[PDB]
Amino acid sequence: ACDYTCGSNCYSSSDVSTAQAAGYKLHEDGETVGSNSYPHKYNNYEGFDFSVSSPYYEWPILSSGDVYSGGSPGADRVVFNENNQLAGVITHTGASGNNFVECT
Ligand SMILES: Nc1nc2c(ncn2[C@@H]2O[C@H](CO)[C@@H](O)[C@H]2OP(=O)(O)O)c(=O)[nH]1
Ligand SMILES: [Ca+2]
Repeated sequence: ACDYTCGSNCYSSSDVSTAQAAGYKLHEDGETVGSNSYPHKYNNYEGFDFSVSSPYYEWPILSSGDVYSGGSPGADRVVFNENNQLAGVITHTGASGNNFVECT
């Protein structure tokens, strides 16, 4: 079973932890990857009720199991905060335009 289901993509907690670790490291070093410059601030326009405090940052999580290194980020993202706490896993899949919905 999936710990997180983003549309058709299935993620385990280990997938999320691995992605989050990579994104947080880049954040701490002040570096980015990809044309969209990940990780970058997640403004939470959607208004999700995260259990952890902001600021929030988003980083792609890939269905391939590999850590994002550039190129197309796909539709899924892990959101973490300044303390490297997981806020949630969200996706553009099933959402209009560039909006996000939470993975289940
Ligand atoms: N929907 C949404 N997009 C955000 C938010 N913060 C940053 N963005 C980024 O701004 C772009 C245009 O709104 C979105 O595609 C998204 O980039 P990502 O695709 O990199 O997540 C947010 O809180 N909500
Ligand atoms: Ca996996």
